[PDB]
Amino acid sequence: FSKIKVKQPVVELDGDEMTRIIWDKIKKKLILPYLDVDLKYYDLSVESRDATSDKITQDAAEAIKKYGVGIKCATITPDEARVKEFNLHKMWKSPNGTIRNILGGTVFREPIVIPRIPRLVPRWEKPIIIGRHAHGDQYKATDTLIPGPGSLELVYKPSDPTTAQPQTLKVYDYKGSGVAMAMYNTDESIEGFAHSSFKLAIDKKLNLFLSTKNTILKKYDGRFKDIFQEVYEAQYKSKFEQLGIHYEHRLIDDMVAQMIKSKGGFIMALKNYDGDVQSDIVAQGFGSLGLMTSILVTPDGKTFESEAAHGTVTRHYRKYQKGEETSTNSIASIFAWSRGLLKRGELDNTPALCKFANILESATLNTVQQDGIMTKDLALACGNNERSAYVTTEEFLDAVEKRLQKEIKS
Amino acid sequence: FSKIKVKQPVVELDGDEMTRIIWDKIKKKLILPYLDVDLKYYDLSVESRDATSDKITQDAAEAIKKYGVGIKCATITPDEARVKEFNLHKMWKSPNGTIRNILGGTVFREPIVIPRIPRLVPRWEKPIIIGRHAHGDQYKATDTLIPGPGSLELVYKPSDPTTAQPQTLKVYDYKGSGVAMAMYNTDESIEGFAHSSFKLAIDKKLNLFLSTKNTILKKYDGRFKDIFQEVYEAQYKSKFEQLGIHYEHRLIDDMVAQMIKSKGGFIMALKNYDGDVQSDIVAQGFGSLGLMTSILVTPDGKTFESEAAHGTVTRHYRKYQKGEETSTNSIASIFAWSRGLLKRGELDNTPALCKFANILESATLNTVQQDGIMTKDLALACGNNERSAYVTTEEFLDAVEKRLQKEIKS
Ligand SMILES: NC(=O)C1=CN([C@@H]2O[C@H](COP(=O)(O)OP(=O)(O)OC[C@H]3O[C@@H](n4cnc5c(N)ncnc54)[C@H](OP(=O)(O)O)[C@@H]3O)[C@@H](O)[C@H]2O)C=CC1
Ligand SMILES: NC(=O)C1=CN([C@@H]2O[C@H](COP(=O)(O)OP(=O)(O)OC[C@H]3O[C@@H](n4cnc5c(N)ncnc54)[C@H](OP(=O)(O)O)[C@@H]3O)[C@@H](O)[C@H]2O)C=CC1
Ligand SMILES: O=C(O)CCC(=O)C(=O)O
Ligand SMILES: O=C(O)CCC(=O)C(=O)O
Ligand SMILES: [Ca+2]
Ligand SMILES: [Ca+2]
Repeated sequence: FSKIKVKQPVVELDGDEMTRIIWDKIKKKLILPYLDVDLKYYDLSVESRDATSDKITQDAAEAIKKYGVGIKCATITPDEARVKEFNLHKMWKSPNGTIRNILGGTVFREPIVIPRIPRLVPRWEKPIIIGRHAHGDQYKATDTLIPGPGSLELVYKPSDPTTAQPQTLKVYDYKGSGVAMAMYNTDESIEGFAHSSFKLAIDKKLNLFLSTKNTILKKYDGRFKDIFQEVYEAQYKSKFEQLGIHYEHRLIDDMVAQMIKSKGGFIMALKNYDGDVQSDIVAQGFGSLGLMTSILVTPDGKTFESEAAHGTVTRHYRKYQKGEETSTNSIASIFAWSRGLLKRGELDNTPALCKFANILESATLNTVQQDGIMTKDLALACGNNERSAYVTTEEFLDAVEKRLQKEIKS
Repeated sequence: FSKIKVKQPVVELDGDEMTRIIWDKIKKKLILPYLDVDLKYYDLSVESRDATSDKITQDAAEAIKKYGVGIKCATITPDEARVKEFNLHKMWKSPNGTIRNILGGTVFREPIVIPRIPRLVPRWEKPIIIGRHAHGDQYKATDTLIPGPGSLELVYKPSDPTTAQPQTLKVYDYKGSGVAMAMYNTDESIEGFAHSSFKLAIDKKLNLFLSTKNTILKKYDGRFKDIFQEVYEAQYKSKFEQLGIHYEHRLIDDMVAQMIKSKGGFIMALKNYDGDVQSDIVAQGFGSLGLMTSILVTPDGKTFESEAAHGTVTRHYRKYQKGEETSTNSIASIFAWSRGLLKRGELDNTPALCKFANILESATLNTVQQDGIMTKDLALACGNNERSAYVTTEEFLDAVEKRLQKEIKS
């Protein structure tokens, strides 16, 4: 009978397939009925991006930068096949790469633990956080094929040939056809990455591990290991020793293994690509991709981009296309909204907003924890192949709706 | 009371730290006593590589190329810390990066399965086989630091400006200091990697998944996806449909997640860097890094390099250095030997050797399976912290020696 007035505007980026269905239903029954928010809509569906020539993604990202908070829905990243499917103009770049490259920062990811649910990696009991660097490397590289024999070279030409000097490093000499590419990153980005990773370790009282491959990419990865170590000793080694938490660099090999056999409970900082890949493993490993939150934070600490860790769940969308029933977990999507709404509230000092968010969350999880109403993904975790063990994609969302309404009378 | 003559010679590459110590005992107590082998030795310790200016590495690589079979102990790949520890000249490149780059091929790694021993990803019940592309990408890249503002271009100059034309892509425009890198790979190499993969899928009658990140590196990762598919239909899809196995390319993100929640029982052809990182996850997932074999197979199928998949085990070596007890798993190391002897045998039609290999493996595994003698990692796998559950590095090794004697009388 009353609505919470949200101060500043929230930027919303709509997506594709299964996740677009879930999204809408979420803001219809779970968000709009309770909030007086000014949503600045941006449709990032393939058809929208195509028609707009990906320009909209530029606009969306710059909207987020402006207003501070963004809630993004899963989106189809066009690969040859996709182009055929939607008869696209170009084979557009992942909008996630464009946004992330525009905003910068780290993408913090961690599973949503529902006690009632088992775990694929049983020994894991305490949440594992992934601090994926969002800025460069291969999500902003320059790949290209190489026709026939010739020389490959990476060339650098300074602006002021007085403080530095040119470089022409011979990369290879093809004797046949193949591929090549080059990527990059900056000291500025890595430093923010480090600052954001040390802060979260301190804020959550968890040990921090930076994983790299510095024994191979001696200079490249070495810059990561070194800046981290520099910043640490510079202004965290104090609060860390005082908190009982340690920072340590390890080789990615050792770390992913150390993790697979641990009880979870620590922060893993990784380069973009590793943050990307491993986050999925952690996700799937704690239960299902349906139970992992994701949020990009800028070094500022005043800009956010909330999203689910998974994709558009195409495989499930395909079933939905042919009148077949679906059991897609919407929990990450709900949290994508709640966590977005949370940062919105802290930024504007609107505790009414933050409270609602925790209620949204508390009700979403309890519908599983308490009432035992879960989708197929979580059902297979408990060990029940039986169809009568789970509910549909819409049935679940309705149960969350119902329990939310109850938990709002208190 | 008799020795097995080994027709052709075996190239042996000694290495560092705890693995060097294990290595020695293996050959003194398990290989030399039963074989008449012309072992073409090559000490690849850090010191032996430093004084030799890493040339020995080159020599060893080329020796394996010549005599067909090489067996390697784990080596230290120097980084800044190492240069200061052993007071080295240069920060030498990984001798594994150097060997693989010279032999080419695919590195097939899978877990060594010990029934009594549990698994960290219980749902896994059938061996997962990694097919790591051994040739290029970041394991033969070129990186450097960017001092200050300037351009960064990927310059390509073909030899015959008729069949192909130069390229000069603009990678980035630094507005500050950062890092830059560039890597490559050849279509020829990829064809080999693809062929090898498939053949293995058939021989072992298992599904073949190729993972990639083409949505991001459309040209680079795309090539892998394409050449793979081209080869499939070009000469395998026949035998596949016939056997009931299905090849298939998926996004890395997906494959790692599928894998984690699967029951296992498939082959994951991965790109070099991925093959590296995933194989550790997989090995640790099945029990411990110590229970996993790794062997390089050149495109020919007539050149091999057996090795353990793990490193030199510094943390343990450190304990040893100060007169403390050790519990390092030697199974990987021993199989590096056996798998190499076996490979030598299938090439010199020496069924006598192939018999020793299998009995060696047999006894190595039954020491754990039957007699219940194992190292601390396998004890904890079983869930027993109690000191009395495992035995020292040397202790375990002696047990394999003793049981080896027995099982040989038959
Ligand atoms: N950040 C973003 O916007 C991203 C977008 N994408 C895009 O999404 C599309 C599909 O990508 P894909 O490789 O399938 O990755 P997905 O995240 O869509 O993975 C789907 C697979 O994992 C399972 N899964 C994933 N999410 C859920 C969920 N919420 N509930 C239940 N199960 C789930 C599905 O279940 P099951 O095993 O039963 O089939 C299926 O196997 C592509 O266009 C891709 O580019 C991909 C990644 C990130
Ligand atoms: N192919 C090669 O020659 C390789 C060489 N290296 C080199 O090895 C050195 C050490 O690298 P590092 O990061 O420690 O990687 P390691 O392979 O040495 O990993 C050691 C870690 O994993 C565990 N572990 C690994 N192997 C075993 C084993 N056989 N038995 C029991 N436990 C094991 C150890 O257990 P615990 O948790 O108790 O410490 C330790 O945590 C470095 O110089 C690295 O460059 C690295 C990779 C490959
Ligand atoms: O941009 C994309 O295609 C999705 C990348 C991805 O897997 C993720 O952000 O989780
Ligand atoms: O070369 C190195 O440092 C080790 C690389 C590695 O992890 C492997 O060969 O499995
Ligand atoms: Ca991902
Ligand atoms: Ca490895």
